[PDB]
Amino acid sequence: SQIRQNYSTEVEAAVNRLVNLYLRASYTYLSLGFYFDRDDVALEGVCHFFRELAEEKREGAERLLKMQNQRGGRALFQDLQKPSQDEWGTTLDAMKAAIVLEKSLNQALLDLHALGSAQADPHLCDFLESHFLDEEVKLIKKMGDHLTNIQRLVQAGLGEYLFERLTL
Amino acid sequence: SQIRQNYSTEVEAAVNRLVNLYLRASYTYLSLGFYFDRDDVALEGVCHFFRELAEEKREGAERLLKMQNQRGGRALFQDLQKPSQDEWGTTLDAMKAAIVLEKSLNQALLDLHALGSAQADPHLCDFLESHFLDEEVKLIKKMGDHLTNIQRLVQAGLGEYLFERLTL
Amino acid sequence: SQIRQNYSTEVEAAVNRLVNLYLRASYTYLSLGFYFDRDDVALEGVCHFFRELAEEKREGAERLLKMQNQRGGRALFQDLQKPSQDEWGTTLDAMKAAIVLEKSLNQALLDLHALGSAQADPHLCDFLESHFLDEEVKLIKKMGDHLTNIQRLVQAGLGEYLFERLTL
Amino acid sequence: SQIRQNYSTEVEAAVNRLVNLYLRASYTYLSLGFYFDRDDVALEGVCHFFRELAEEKREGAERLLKMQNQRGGRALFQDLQKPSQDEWGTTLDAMKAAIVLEKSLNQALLDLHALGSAQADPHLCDFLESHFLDEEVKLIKKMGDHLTNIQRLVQAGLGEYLFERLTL
Amino acid sequence: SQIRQNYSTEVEAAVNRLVNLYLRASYTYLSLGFYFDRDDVALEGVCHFFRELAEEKREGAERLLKMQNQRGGRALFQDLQKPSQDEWGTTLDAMKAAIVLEKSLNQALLDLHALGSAQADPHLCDFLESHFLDEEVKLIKKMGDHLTNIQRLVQAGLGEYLFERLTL
Ligand SMILES: CCCCCCCCCCCCOS(=O)(=O)O
Ligand SMILES: CCCCCCCCCCCCOS(=O)(=O)O
Repeated sequence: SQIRQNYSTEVEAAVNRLVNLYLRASYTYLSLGFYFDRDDVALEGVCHFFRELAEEKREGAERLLKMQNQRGGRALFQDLQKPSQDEWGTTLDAMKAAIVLEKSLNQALLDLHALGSAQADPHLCDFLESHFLDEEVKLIKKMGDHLTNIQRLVQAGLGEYLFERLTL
Repeated sequence: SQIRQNYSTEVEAAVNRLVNLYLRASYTYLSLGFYFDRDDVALEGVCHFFRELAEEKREGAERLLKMQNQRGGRALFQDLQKPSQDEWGTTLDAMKAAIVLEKSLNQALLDLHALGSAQADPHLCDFLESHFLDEEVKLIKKMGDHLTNIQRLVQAGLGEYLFERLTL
Repeated sequence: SQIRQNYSTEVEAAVNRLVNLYLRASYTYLSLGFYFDRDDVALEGVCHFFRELAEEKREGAERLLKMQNQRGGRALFQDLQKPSQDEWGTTLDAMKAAIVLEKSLNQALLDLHALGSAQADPHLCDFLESHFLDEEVKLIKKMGDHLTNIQRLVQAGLGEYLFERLTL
Repeated sequence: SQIRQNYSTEVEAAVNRLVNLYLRASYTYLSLGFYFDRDDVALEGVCHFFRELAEEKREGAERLLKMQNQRGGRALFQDLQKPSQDEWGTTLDAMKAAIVLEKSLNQALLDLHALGSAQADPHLCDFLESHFLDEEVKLIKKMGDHLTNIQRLVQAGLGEYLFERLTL
Repeated sequence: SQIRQNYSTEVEAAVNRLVNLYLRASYTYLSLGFYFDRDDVALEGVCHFFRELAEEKREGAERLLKMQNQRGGRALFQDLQKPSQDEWGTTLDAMKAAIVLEKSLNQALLDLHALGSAQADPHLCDFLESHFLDEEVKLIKKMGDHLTNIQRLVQAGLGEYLFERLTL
């Protein structure tokens, strides 16, 4: 590419894998969101929480794709695997699966940052710090808070209703 | 009628029966609404939920009556039977009876649509789709959601209070 | 009822009968209104006059139902008989039937007031005076005025058109 | 056509015929409108009623033409026959001829819908329901109302003046 | 008195007794209100509910006093006995005592009305109907509603908190 400068093939490839990870995450949240929209689950605040995360993850993928092009790398898309579950259980189960998901994304961001540092790619480092690293830390903190409040509330049916009504 | 065109006697008659069904439903909701207004029941959000439905059902009847005249059919009114109950029990009992009621209305709409299709009456089909079919589906979904949340909340007294306060 | 005070069973029952009378009246006006909406009758001002009365009568029933609950009485609904006619003839015929109807309602209000006085129920008396007695007197006066103008106008077709156009 | 999908030659041709019918109708209303503008007829409200219908019918033709192109069909125009009359008599005569005209259009819409259903063309069905079927039913109802009021008014000269002044 | 007309000594005296009853009631509500303001009770919504009633009852006394002067009667004040309790227990206990109190006031209003009717004093009757009778009925209905919801909520501590938070 006429514009490519200091952009390793290793980072280029890892960025493509990270796009797949973010779209997979977006797909997982779409599934979570619509599960809580079922008439036999019916937790609107939980549905909205997860639908908003689906959107955030899709936007993360787009930011990575934009950056890939800015650096002269080439987007390569792969199949997107379906989410790990068809049904997501309680709000507690769902929030637990979500924090596991976010931790996996965070670890992928950290690995990518380590790769960038090894490749001496300061633009990539800045990119990850500016748009991802603190976003993830904040989100994981929030999910941790939610998990603590959910568990505090487990009269489990009553607790699930109240959390959705008064927190989400 | 000078204006009547492609409007079968079968549809005309079924429309009159459907008006009776909708007014009966409106009457049932009036009864439900005032039951929850009793000093010994006292659930204002439940009262309002049912009173609003009484109004919706009456408006459905008026829309059918207007349409009947538009097609050159003739409104024929019949006695309106009183609701199936004098007292409606808990919010749960009431919501259960309401979803049964809505399903019966929905089935009547579906039968009328099938009749219209058999009579090749596309204006009637459009009329039912535009003003009734999706309305019913949405309402039944909402009642299903409510039922799930109500059952989740059954400390039954506490649950009934909280649902009325925080959902209705 | 924990709140019931100075509210006789006789008044409670008569209030329930009066609700039935008001809903019957509302039903009668719904029928009148849609009759004048027929393409072969087509008197929009007459249709609107009666449709508005249907609404007023329904609201009267709701006021009675609200009052019943306020006093600790219990609403009991009964079958609603269909209106006395399927077709209502001329504006004159219709207005004549309407004033007969209103007189019957007025007489029921007067009987209820007499019952309340015999039961020494001053809250009921105030209720009837504030919300019904003068309303009826005013409405009956208006119908009387209309009847006089209608009869004055009977070239009967011309007269019916002009009354609907210039008065209603 | 590169875009044509599920659009039968039968429907394409019937749509072209329907365009001819709508333009013919527009032409008929133009003639009616200007007849009532004659100094020896002079009924401005009748003139305006028919001129507005001429415009509506032309717009119907344009909607059909637009739809034809959207589906990849090809507009084919044919000669437009002149209206059935040069002079249109009374408002009554004119309104009678208009309702006959609208019924013929309505029947053509119904036939086209039946053709679409036989050809399993759901886009065409939606198109007819959304833009034509209820429009026709409403218009025919209105003309029926007018006819009833006109006939009620037949002192025929006086009646024709009053209808034009107070209704149109 | 130069203005006194149709105002019996019996009514005059009963009006003075009723003023004492209303001020006693105001005093009782002042006590209730400040009890719920105690640091070891601490239910702000209950405190406010009763403090507002103290004000309403004082205003009732002033209206009676104004009316007494309007009729040419003479205000005579008597000692005001302290409330029946120093401490008022739970919200439930308090609301129960309040409805007993309101019923006693209502009965006094009814007795006064009966006296007025026996004395053929229509101004007094109008006065009681306009300013007191429906006010009492409404208040008693509300207290009945509250009692039902309170009892529904009795985890008694949790229930008392939730009622104060979500209803009062
Ligand atoms: C325009 C009034 C027509 C009423 C027709 C009479 C049927 C009564 C059915 C109950 C209506 C209950 O309606 S509601 O508005 O009170 O909920
Ligand atoms: C955009 C014009 C297309 C006209 C097509 C020519 C057909 C003429 C039919 C009369 C139109 C009468 O139309 S009107 O507007 O005068 O009432």
